[PDB]
Amino acid sequence: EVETFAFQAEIAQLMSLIINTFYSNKEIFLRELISNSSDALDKIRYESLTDPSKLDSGKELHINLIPNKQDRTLTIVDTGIGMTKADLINNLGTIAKSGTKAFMEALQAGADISMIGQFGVGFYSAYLVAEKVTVITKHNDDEQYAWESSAGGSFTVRTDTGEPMGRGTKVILHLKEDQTEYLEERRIKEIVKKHSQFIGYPITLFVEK
Ligand SMILES: CC1(C)C(=O)Nc2ccc(Br)cc21
Repeated sequence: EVETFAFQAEIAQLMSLIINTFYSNKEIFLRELISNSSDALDKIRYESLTDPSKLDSGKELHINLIPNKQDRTLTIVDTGIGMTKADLINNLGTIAKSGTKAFMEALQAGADISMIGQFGVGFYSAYLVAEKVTVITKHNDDEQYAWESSAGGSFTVRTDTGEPMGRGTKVILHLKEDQTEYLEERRIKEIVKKHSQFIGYPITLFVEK
């Protein structure tokens, strides 16, 4: 059972700008997704300070980066607070309508795409490098769901029958053919060191056979 939704017009416009604008500094997508994971880990940590049972779904707070050259995917896994189905539908827990408005005003006022995270819509920078994005998520108060979009104005949501997650979010980037450098270990390491050196959770870069 798969539900198909239209993006709000402003979000579809944001996605088309990210996909169509000539902009060489694509590597910032990874900083933005790691920052989002850190924010989600902060949220479950704060909740756990007054209710330790919030971590019954997993005590470890971490970020894993998993490249797969055979599938041409880069997956960012975190054990943060996760998202409910309602969160997924509501622009993956963001205030994307107002954030997009502020971002596009900044772009015509000097700013560049790399500042996207300052407007709360950094997730969508995934489309700098991915032709399709799948988001698997599990929040303590809901079931496990899969969100997916190849842009083009729509996204899908379905209950996820895949591997149970416990709690958190997996962002699966199905990379564009010409963006496979982001599967190479030395390139990922360079980006993490350059942009994510102060993230307060362990970031483990998995290696491949
Ligand atoms: C914003 C979004 C979708 C992301 O890009 N990464 C991540 C991690 C945890 C949660 Br909850 C939500 C997210």
